[PDB]
Amino acid sequence: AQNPNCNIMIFHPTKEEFNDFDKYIAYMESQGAHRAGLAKIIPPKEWKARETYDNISEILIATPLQQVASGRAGVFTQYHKKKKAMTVGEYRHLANSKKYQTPPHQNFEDLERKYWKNRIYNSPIYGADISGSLFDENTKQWNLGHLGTIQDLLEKECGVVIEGVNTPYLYFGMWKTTFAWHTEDMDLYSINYLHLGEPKTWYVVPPEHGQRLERLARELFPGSSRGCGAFLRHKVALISPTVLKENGIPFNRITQEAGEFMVTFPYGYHAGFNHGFNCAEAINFATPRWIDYGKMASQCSCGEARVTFSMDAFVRILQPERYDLWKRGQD
Ligand SMILES: O=C(O)CNC(=O)C(=O)O
Ligand SMILES: [Mg+2]
Ligand code: NI
Ligand SMILES: [Zn+2]
Repeated sequence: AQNPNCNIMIFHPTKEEFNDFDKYIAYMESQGAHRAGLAKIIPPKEWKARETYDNISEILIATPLQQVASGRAGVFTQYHKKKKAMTVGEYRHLANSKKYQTPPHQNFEDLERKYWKNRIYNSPIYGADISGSLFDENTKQWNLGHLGTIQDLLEKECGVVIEGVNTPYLYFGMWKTTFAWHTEDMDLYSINYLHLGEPKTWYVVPPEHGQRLERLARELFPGSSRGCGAFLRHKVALISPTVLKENGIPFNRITQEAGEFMVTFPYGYHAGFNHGFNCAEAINFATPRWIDYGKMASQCSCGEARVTFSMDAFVRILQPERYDLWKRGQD
């Protein structure tokens, strides 16, 4: 069995290997990459996402989100308070202000220490979940707006044609902006490209051990667990590496820098934080290997998780017994 310790693997495809996206994912899996839940892909030196970022300041962040924490430093939830619209140029100036900027630090490890010590005492503002793309239309390789759709994959594998669309999302971050512990909708893959700015640190639990994280989360957030049988779908809970180690939960960590891709694999729980002002693009995708994970994915029916239009058909075809209850949650 390849990669039996479930380590995060890093890949350096050549420009020739960068042509065929599906083939390269399958290659990484042949080497055991999926066992970690997360892989890094460094693009060939010849490749670029677009010519420059000199012209992005006029993108609008219609609903910036202030991420307010509750709990203790290593075990907390966050809620999102909506703020007034601002441009990316306005948000970048805010990120660089004395109130929000990255503190002085020695290296990524010192910064990670400071994040876990101090995160709860601040409320950073995240420009998350903005429909759109920064890839040039002429970029032919690993262009996240030109990928094969999940609807087309389901049709190819299973024969059934369904409604729905699959488009990318932009994320503008600042110091301490946080993504809570989660898997993707319907336990899909994700791919994330860091277009510019400061790094993003990731934590990940191997898919074979995801239920150990779920059992810990039920213990640590006991009210939330009584409220919903899949409350990590709410994407509000944080647990630090120190607390995971104290509880014996297998995990790994890695830092993504500008110009690098990360892929998350079906049922790979992940969480993390941004080091300073940055911009990332991400989208969900599927392969043949996903279908069995989609059939078994948990679902929130309490009403909190509220998701996209396109998830209806996935539930309806892959999970017909759950469909009725899940849709009551959505309405
Ligand atoms: O970058 C973020 O805030 C969160 N990203 C992801 O969870 C992802 O790409 O799957
Ligand atoms: Mg602009
Ligand atoms: Ni994710
Ligand atoms: Zn729920």
